[PDB]
Amino acid sequence: AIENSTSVSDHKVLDLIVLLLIHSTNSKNRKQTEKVLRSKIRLGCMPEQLMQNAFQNHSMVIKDFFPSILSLAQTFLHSAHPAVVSFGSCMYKQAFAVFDSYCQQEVVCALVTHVCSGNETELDISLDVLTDLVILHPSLLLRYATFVKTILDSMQKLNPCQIRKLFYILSTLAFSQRQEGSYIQDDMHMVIRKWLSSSVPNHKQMGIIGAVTMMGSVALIECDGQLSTLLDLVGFCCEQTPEVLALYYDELANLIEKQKGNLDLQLLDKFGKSLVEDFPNDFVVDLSPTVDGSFLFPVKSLYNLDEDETQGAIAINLLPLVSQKRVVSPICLSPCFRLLRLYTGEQNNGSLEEIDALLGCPLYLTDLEVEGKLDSLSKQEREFLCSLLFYALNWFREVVNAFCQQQDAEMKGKVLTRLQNITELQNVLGKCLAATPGYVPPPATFDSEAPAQLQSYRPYFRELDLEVFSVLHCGLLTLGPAELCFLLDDMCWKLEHVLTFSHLCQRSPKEVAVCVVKLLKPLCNHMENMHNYFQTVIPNQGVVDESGLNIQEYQLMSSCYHQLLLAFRLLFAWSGFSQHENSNLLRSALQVLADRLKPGETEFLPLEELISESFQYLLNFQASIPSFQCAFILTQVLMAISEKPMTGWKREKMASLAKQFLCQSWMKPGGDREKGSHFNSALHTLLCVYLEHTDNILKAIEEISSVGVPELINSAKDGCSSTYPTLSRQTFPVFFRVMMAQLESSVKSIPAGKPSDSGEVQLEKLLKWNIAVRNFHILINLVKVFDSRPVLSICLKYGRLFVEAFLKLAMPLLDHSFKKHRDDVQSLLKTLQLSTRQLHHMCGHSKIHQDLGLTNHVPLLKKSLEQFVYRVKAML
Amino acid sequence: LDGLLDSQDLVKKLMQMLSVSPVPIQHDIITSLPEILEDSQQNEVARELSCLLKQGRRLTVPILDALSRLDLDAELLAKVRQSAMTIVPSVKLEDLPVVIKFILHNVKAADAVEVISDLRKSLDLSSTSQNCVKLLFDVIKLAVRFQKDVSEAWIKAIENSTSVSDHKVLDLIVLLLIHSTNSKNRKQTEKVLRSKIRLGCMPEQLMQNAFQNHSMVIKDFFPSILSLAQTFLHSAHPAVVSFGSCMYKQAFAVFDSYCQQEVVCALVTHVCSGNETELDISLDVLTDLVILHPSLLLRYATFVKTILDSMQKLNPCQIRKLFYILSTLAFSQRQEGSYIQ
Repeated sequence: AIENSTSVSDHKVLDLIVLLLIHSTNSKNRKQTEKVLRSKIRLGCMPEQLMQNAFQNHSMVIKDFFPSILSLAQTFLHSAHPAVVSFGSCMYKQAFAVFDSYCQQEVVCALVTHVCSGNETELDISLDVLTDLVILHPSLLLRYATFVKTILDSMQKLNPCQIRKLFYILSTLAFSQRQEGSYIQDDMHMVIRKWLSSSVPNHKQMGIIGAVTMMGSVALIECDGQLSTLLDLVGFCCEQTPEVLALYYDELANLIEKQKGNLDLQLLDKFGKSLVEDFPNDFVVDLSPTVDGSFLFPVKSLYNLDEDETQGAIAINLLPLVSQKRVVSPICLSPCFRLLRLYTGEQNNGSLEEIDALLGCPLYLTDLEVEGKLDSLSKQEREFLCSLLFYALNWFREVVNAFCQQQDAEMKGKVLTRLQNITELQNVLGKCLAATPGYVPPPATFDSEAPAQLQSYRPYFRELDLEVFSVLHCGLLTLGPAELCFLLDDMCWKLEHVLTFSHLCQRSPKEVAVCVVKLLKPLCNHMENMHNYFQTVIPNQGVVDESGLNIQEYQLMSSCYHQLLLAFRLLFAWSGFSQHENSNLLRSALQVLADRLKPGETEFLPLEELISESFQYLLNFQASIPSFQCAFILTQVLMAISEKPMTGWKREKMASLAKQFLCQSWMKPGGDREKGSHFNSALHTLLCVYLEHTDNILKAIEEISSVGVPELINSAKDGCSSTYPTLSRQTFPVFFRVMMAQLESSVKSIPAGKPSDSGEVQLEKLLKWNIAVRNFHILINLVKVFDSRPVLSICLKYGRLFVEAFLKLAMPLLDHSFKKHRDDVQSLLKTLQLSTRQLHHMCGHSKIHQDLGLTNHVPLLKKSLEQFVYRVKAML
Repeated sequence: LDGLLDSQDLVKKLMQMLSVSPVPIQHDIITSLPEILEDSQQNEVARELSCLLKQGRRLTVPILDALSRLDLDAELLAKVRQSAMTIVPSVKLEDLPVVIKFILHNVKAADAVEVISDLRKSLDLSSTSQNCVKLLFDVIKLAVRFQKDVSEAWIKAIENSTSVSDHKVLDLIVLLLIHSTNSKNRKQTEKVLRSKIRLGCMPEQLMQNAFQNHSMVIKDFFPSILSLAQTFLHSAHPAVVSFGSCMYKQAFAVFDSYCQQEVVCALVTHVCSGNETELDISLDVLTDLVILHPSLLLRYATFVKTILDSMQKLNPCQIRKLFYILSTLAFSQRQEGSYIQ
């Protein structure tokens, strides 16, 4: 009787207390207790604010509920369905807060054992101990002296990006305890000195991550002396040749990026001035860069000095270090440029004329020709010559694009010109990489991050996620189709991991949302309105019909709109905004309502901004002519904006979903564009059209069936979602057959006993469902004579489900046998009985290629239905 | 990365030369003194001290020294641990957890069912058990509970024991520890515990020692395993029911007031719903009233009074024991008791 409450569930803390009580005491009740509690967490009504009311108002009453229900539930509530995991995390985060010392030690050890074994949980754990370190800092180091230290002895288990959070933990405890803390972690990362030396193929990586992390905790003496000695080994591994110098560079860059307002100039200047100033004198001290010198393997001795020309000197200009090259780009290049651009932004502070301090790289960009980086014409392998030189080129230019993004209206254009030249360089580079047999994997898929290949050419893609780069370049035209393509692809491939890559995941997903959906809503909506204009023109449809002059511009202007709508989904379609802290949901929604639809509804109350913005979005949808690979997202976005289908306008949404399934951008102008993208797109849009269609799925599914009748004759009309000559592989069928078995299982309260004709109108509904089952099963054999590869295997599960639903509903055949009106109960129960039998005899001869064994195994299952029909015929 | 190549060898030679004055001073320094060469990191002192290890003071050195070890000196780490397994009866409670931690980290992720087996077999030389020894080995096994792979290893290697099981107080505690901590590893924990109760070798005298002389270590495992097993050990096979009765007939005796109130309520709910259990419960509260009489009426003022309101359920001969309970608490308290009943 705690489940059937919906008015007190948000105010009955005294329901949570009792639920923990019953779980703590009653042993056999506990598995049902967890179930009712979980199902009350989902479907709202049980927020983490109720749990704070329990912990922080009734602590002494709930203190008895602990290592039984409380810790065990909280561990057991880290499974899935992330409405409940922000509850399970609040249980650990408040049990540490209000309880006593044994309970604090036990929650700490619960988190630690939880991170020392676990696959998806370790994220929630590491963010949890992170919240514990940032929130209750002196109260955690007591419960840490061997407990949080432990997981370092299992860092090899899993920490791709969790290692930076883990050493954030250990460092924050080290710096918040002058009496004991700092020596502990300095000993940890010092034992990592032998690790830094050679203790594995790894453990030097982890060495410098830990070293810079403990080294930035000193940035906000005896600690200075302990620091410098364990820094000299970092310098030595840096002085050792490889990329382990570049990782030291990258780590110092990440430290400046993460803590910006703190970390005064003198401390970091003492840290790096010998690492910054190693760039503009790695090779560029010359005078006339038009000469080649040797520029070893000189393919670009004949064409040096690529196009920037916005400088007053040319010494080597990024060429000569790139000559011999074989660099991991700490050599006056990308990982070193990331520290140059950040020490230039912290030292010579203000960062405004400090971008103007480095008005080129070191006040130089490049010159006025095409090429200008030399690593071929002696490297006889066609791949490792330019496909490792142009990777460094693109990483260079997009470090320059991710670096200089301030409001310098002379540098803003050049940065847009830099993104443009990066697009053309990326095109030539991708052409060279494709023409390369294999690829230069090393500085594409192994360097530039560990120190569209997309994985390791990491800084070559607006850091592959850099949220401030899209702020400028997408807020710029608030200028280029293929530039909008690349910047939007970065936006989407970052919003995937972040909001549902070690420099985006250095911000919490709410902060990535606040900087993406909030502070970049209008810059994206304006380009979406411009694309809506270019679709009511012939820029998206001209190269199919009329404007056959830029064929390869329509594709890019389509992919831009597609990535824009996937951005519109992934910003809204995820938990990254739509949880109980929903003020940001309003700040994100009001900008969509007032985007072009009457900006006077700013202070409009909740559930009206959603209903307003949905009208403008659905008004846009009628021109979504991108060949509807994005219309499968133009429904997935709008469905994700509104809460559930309960809106009256959602009926027009579903009625427009049928218009889309009839259209798919008006019969999907490609003849092969339906193959593999649409093989999931149509199969998910059909689930929307059949999840709601004028509230009558039975008339709807029958309309699709009698539409599939026309799918045989001449193979295409009345719905292009399944109008391919091979029936679009009958994926509309596989969805329609999952729909009928759902409709039959749905009609269970329709047969309400056998009281009256109200209980007898359900017989007509089960009869119409059997009529639709017969119509589908009749075309099942007719289309199976065309083809039955997976269609047969789908029809087997369909027959197994529909007959099981008929057995579930046979209670209204035998109980409603006198309500079947025995003077007319022959044809009444005869319809379903003869239909199921004729279909089951039609259900045999396909799935039988098992050495003549399954020719009647389907009839062997059908004998159960025939026996039930015999019992019902004797019953009626 | 300075290669002081002969500055570990002459150092160790002169350190094994003079006397016992700077023994620990020259000893502890050799971790960062042999740290010059990456090849001499895990291989130079891999045998230069693996045989010189005769006392306890050299233990921290090889732990940090075997830095790479090619996953083979870790076998030699368990081997030098087997060498120190004899020093475990020779160190004499000086570096007990300081030694056992070296062995317990040595088999980290691989098969360790023989590692824990050799550990408990060496524990026959140290822990019936010594006075500090319970918390001593607990300061290693509790702190090794985290890895979640030597938990199940010690479970699957606690069954194959038949020589130490009667003196396995320090292997009684581990079953309660694994059950209280490891959630999915709890149903197998009850199974191995039950099957060790049956077939002898686990008497109520073991639980009595593990509750009386060694209690602050097990008092942490009360709110789960101990009460949640004793309620679940009242099912059948009455070799184990005289064990589950000792579990919460001794929990009332040594634990703190919350545990006493919770055992009394466990018995009271147990007799307020139960078919054959109610006999064991009623004799159990009977034992509590005859044994700890003034310590039960405090935990009784509404708790033992309750079952009068369900006497209609079942008490053919239990009603006489029930009113024996209530009458004994009545007559054992002149201040409040007699008025109550």
